[PDB]
Amino acid sequence: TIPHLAIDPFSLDFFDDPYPDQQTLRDAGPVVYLDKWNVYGVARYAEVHAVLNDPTTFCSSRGVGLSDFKKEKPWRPPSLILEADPPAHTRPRAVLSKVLSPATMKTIRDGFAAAADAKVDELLQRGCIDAIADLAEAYPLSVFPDAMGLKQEGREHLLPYAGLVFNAFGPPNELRQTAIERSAPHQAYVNEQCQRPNLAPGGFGACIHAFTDTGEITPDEAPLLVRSLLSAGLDTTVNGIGAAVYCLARFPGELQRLRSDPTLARNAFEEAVRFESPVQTFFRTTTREVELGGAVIGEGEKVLMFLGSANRDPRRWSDPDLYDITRKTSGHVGFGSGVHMCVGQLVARLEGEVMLSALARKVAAIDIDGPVKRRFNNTLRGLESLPVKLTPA
Ligand code: HEM
Ligand SMILES: O=C(O)c1ccc(C(=O)c2ccccc2)cc1
Ligand SMILES: [Cl-]
Ligand SMILES: [Mg+2]
Ligand SMILES: [Mg+2]
Repeated sequence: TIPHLAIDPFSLDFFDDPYPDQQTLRDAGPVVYLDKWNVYGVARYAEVHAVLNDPTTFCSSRGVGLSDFKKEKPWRPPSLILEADPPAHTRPRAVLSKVLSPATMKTIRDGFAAAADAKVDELLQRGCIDAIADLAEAYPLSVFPDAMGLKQEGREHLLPYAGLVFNAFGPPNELRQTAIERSAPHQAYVNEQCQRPNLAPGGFGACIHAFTDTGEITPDEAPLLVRSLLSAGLDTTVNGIGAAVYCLARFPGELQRLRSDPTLARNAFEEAVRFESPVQTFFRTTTREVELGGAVIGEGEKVLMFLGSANRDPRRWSDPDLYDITRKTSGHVGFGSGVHMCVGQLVARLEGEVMLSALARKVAAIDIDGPVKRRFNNTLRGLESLPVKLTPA
């Protein structure tokens, strides 16, 4: 009843151009079986959304990578938020919600916006730049480590650590094995910075530790919650901002609409998250036998959710393969959905909005003018290099 497919959604050929295979995954049925990895796959919008909103059956506490924590040892201690189900999830989630709250955004917005404006002006003085190294990476590196309260020493480990984290949710392919092997120096740096003495008062990390006084988290939970922000809060934004710039470079008509109304910046960023889906996939594990789209899945099975596919499903989206900065984006699953929906979404949107606002006000054209290179990761979609010429407004 369930179709069996040989598509490897973690192969380099798939990463290089996933769209035909994602349509094959959607059109084969609401649920497929991926023989390459012995997992179920769910690629249409409706079923992806339903699974994400059914946490008592499609759980996170057995891991959201391929590995099942009831069968294998996790490569690092489990995340107290990502890899937990309610009720254990709830209080750690509340702490990160408050640390990354609407009220907190007020305290960082001026500096985040000023840094974005300055970066765009700096890049305009160069003209021809690499929108990854010089923009998508440089901007978050200039604001997020400081907002976390990290010391200066060791920050070179942050992007390597995040790449490792995101590769490690994948299957045990070469990308994963290479990432985990000799990763101890990156782990040691991150784990050290999670300790309270290393985090500047007033930053996100110190604020997490301050919540240990309230009874929401114990002192020994705080370092792992700092670890969550250092795992999930940098490389995601690099790929989100890179996605938005790549969209504006390829759709000049949409750049022109953004220039004419810079208040579209926030939705232009949200649409880039839908369109590229910088976080492509994650897993759940069934806690019981369950029917999904007519297919019966046994207990203890891994289920792979294709967020990028759901975000392009023609059953749900008109003109899904068009980047449209005025699209009604609500309901896209690029930040997930339900109880685990990205707790950092306000930080992500703040960074994306202020960068696109700076581009909207300062740049007249974005032209690809060198070889584009894709970056491969088991979970993240994005570019390694994006040479562009920026023309000033
Ligand atoms: C464009 C940028 C981002 C994207 C696309 C993104 C995507 C996601 C997705 C899809 C999830 C859900 C995972 C699941 O359901 O298993 C998630 C969760 C999470 N994200 Fe983000 N994220 C982004 C930025 C950030 C930032 C900036 C932070 C922190 C500063 C952050 C921290 C987290 C955390 C801690 C979780 C776990 C939440 C929970 O399990 O309750 N993310 N993110
Ligand atoms: O708590 C953490 O360490 C953590 C939290 C969230 C993420 C994340 O966005 C993500 C994880 C797995 C798959 C797709 C996205 C990764 C790590
Ligand atoms: Cl670690
Ligand atoms: Mg260890
Ligand atoms: Mg010291």
